[PDB]
Amino acid sequence: TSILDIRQGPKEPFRDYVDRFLKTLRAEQASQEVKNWMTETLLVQNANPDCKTILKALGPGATLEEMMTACQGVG
Amino acid sequence: TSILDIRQGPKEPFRDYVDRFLKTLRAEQASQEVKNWMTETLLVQNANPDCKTILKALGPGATLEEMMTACQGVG
Repeated sequence: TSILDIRQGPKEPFRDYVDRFLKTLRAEQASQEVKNWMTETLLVQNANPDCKTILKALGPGATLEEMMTACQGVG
Repeated sequence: TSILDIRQGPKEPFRDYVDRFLKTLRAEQASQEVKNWMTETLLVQNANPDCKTILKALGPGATLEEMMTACQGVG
């Protein structure tokens, strides 16, 4: 019930993690601008090590769709 | 009025930035566990370039007091 608790499994597809992250985010008490910032930063911090390293290599400013494209088939 | 808007000035002492960050955080609508996570991650992201680089070199898990010690006299 906290967005801080949604972490990607070591063999979970990135998009099934994003599904659980966005459903939990909808329930989180925070401003819409803080939710949009979590979607960029917390989604990367809570990714599994293989996706995390790919996402750090895109850097900030990657959109959510760009992040998902970069992680297809990883794990 | 958003915590995302509190950024360190290029010549502002780190502790005067932390003062403005903690006063704004008190007013932010979010859970206490999300406030404690902002104090570790968002405080580093919104630091000025010279403090930011010192704080990244401490890594995660540095406490707020450790972060402040590492930034004394910078700028």
